[PDB]
Amino acid sequence: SACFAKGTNVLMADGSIECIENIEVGNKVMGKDGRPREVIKLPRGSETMYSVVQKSMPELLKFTCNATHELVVRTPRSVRRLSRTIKGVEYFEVITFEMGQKKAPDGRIVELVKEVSKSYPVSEGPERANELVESYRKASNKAYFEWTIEARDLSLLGSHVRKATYQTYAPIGAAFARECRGFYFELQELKEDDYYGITLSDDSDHQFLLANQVVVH
Repeated sequence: SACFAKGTNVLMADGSIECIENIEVGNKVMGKDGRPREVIKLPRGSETMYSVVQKSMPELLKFTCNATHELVVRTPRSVRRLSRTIKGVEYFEVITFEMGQKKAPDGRIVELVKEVSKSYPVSEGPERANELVESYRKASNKAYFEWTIEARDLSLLGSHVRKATYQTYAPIGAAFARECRGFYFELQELKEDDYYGITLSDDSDHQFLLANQVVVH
């Protein structure tokens, strides 16, 4: 399930690093919460690869994964207000980000975050548009979507959602717990190379840390 280029350094549960190709079944990687995760399988093969590079003093965070590797991403639950006039009628347009789906060029249905819009005439007063904003802000307990997307499918996102989408890394903070910090990034499609993967047990979530503290699965 998590698949990387040779040499990708992974953070092990004991705090040391290991190159991906040297991880064995039974080894324990560092989970995103600082607790161990057990490796149960070593999937390997060849696949088109993608380079992930942070887009900004500290060194930029990077990794290289295969095309079908799923990025662990977040996107804010953005709500925006716009004033537009169509055919002589002024509107309060409310644009929100929502989980939906899109068919990729190959026909696969991909679940992703997309923009949705509703318009309310200004003549009717601001209340109904304000109520939609309030209902949207309260429909979820978190202020972002926490989701995943194959590297090759990131290009399916619309411009606003794409720009707003980030990955995370998990440094150790004060009080000895892991914190979670976001970073914006860029992807570049490479050519095929060998990949080295690990599959984690179903005893806990499948999210772990690279040596650069980036959260992956």
